[PDB]
Amino acid sequence: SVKSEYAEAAAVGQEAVAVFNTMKAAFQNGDKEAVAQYLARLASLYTRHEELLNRILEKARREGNKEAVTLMNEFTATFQTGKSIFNAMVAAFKNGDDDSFESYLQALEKVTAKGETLADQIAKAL
Ligand SMILES: O=C1CNc2ccc(C(F)(F)F)cc2N1
Repeated sequence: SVKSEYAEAAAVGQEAVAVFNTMKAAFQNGDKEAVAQYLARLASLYTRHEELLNRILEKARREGNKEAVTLMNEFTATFQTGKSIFNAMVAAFKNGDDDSFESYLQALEKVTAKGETLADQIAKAL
């Protein structure tokens, strides 16, 4: 069902949170080779999460679940803010700019926190 598809999507989201927290630790420690691999893994996970969220949104639209669609539209908007900040972070890493990186890392933590509140509401709406 769409609800089981959302539980899959949530798990992928949690995998990215885990990898993000490991990547932060490696950045603080100065292990740039590790950070590079974690960023590549995060890009894959976020791509996968987005593909699942889009399928869920489209299914809720086809099902006429207006409340779920409202909440999912808000969430995919928040997701795009994440994506933009993540790209900026990846660029800052490529450029060697640790100041921007640290900033963007903090910014992504805020996006994720707000996203999870919406994420919790979507679960109850589907
Ligand atoms: O592509 C990305 C990159 N990072 C990210 C962090 C938080 C969120 C979230 F807040 F959960 F919506 C989404 C993303 N998507």
